[PDB]
Amino acid sequence: FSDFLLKEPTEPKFKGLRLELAVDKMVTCIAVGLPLLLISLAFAQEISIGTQISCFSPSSFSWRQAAFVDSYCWAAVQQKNSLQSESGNLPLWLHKFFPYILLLFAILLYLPPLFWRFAAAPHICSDLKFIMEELDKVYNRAIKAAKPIVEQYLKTKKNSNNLIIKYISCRLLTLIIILLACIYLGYYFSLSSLSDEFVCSIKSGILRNDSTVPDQFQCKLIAVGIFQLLSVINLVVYVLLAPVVVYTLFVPFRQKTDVLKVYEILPTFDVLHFKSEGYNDLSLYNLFLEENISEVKSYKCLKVLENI
Amino acid sequence: ISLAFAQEISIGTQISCFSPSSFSWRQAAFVDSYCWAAVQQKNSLQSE
Amino acid sequence: ISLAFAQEISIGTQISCFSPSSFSWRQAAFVDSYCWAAVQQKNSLQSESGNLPLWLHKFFPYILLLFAILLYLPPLFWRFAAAPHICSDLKFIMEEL
Amino acid sequence: IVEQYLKTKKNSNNLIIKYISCRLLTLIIILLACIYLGYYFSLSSLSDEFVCSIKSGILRNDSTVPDQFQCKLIAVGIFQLLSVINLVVYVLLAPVV
Repeated sequence: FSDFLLKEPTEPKFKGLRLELAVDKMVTCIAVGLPLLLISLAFAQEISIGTQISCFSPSSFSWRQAAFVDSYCWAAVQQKNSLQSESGNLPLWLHKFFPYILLLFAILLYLPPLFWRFAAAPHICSDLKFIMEELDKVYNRAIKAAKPIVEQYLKTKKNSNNLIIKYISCRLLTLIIILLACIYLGYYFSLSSLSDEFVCSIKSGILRNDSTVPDQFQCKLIAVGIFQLLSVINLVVYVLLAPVVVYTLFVPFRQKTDVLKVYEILPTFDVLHFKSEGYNDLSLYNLFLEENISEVKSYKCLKVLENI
Repeated sequence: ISLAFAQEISIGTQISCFSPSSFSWRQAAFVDSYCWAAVQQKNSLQSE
Repeated sequence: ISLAFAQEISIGTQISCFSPSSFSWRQAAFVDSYCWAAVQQKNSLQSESGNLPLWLHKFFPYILLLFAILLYLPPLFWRFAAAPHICSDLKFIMEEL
Repeated sequence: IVEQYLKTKKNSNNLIIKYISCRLLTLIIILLACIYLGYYFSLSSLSDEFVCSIKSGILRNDSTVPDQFQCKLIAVGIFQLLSVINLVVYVLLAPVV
């Protein structure tokens, strides 16, 4: 009990706070930023050196007939009419549309943070600002006496489940999308065959019953050997990222019930009630506050007291 | 639309016709341009 | 990497093979594309003692960019994990002095 | 009050281990990049030339394709120079770390 500095009231408070946790923004950062990076690198090298397909046409063909054979056999991996590799026809379908599927997973790994921004941002923002102003004002009356409203609010949030289920649902959606991307990339690398080569035929329309076109063409898909490398490194990153996402589901486990242990030195609080050990909104606030304690200077001023 | 335009301007044209080998390059380009511009009018397309 | 990509897209391709004179233009382009795409699989390359150098020569800029990315994550972790604590403690000790 | 705060920080280890772990991660990534670039320059052979073959699918049992092709990788001689200067810079940077 001595003299300590009082806190002036200021209106521009906290310069905007952390509406997301630390490791969750990092996880969505890496999990959306990796496949877009791989897609951009693949498109740069593909538009630099090479086409997507190349077929071996006879020497008596002109240039435009060889270009027709390339365009026809590129456009005819969809329909299963005559490709002579129907056991691996679905790999031939996947080899054309791999970057579209990778970009689709990159888009679907972005919607749960957008829903968290449009649905859970201003409620947690206003509640954090209110509890911070309440702590800042309840510290100022402590030194004037030396010259419980939060204890009921933390009971109010004890019996409510309206934000923790939203947080858990967003994390579970992110986890199952991660697992589906993992099994898809594992399958696409696990084909791994000589499935880039196939046999195409152009005798379909009035070119049937001809004697100039040679009835068989050997075609090869060029960009498969880069796609398999991209799938390997993306699979390795997502497998190393999955234990973090299963670790951030145990909300009452990775919390410490001493974020307001320092405030019982002030004789008015007697704040000891944090025996939650459960899945209430109090256990979510107990972790959303512990990262955000760097904007109450009363906490820093009280940190010097109990250790001497 | 942006993804389709990127892949279309990357790899491929819109149409390709199979002209005989005795044609030159510009005659094959004429056949491509003509049969691309003639899907509007229904004169002789055999798939009416 | 940027200088190498500028000079590579300026003057040259990545591979060039010597096809016979009776081939047309598109058959020579097929031979180039095929032998560029077939340095991965070890079927018939006749230099299997140095096959891993042939694999590395294609993917050198990817590996160099991967090391450039992995040399960036520890400052990002220091920014997301050790910045505001040291910031507030420095401001407090400065105001105290 | 500062004479007790500097005793408070005297018995805590929560930021120095984070700083040391970030520097050690940076050092081992630097050393792995150094040994990789050293190996890639140390191959240095005539490994840019190789012999390719296209007789794989229905082109097997043919009489027009000439069964052997001499191919050469073009951009190797620039990559070796880039690896040399990157290795020299990282070796001079390791004593600072």
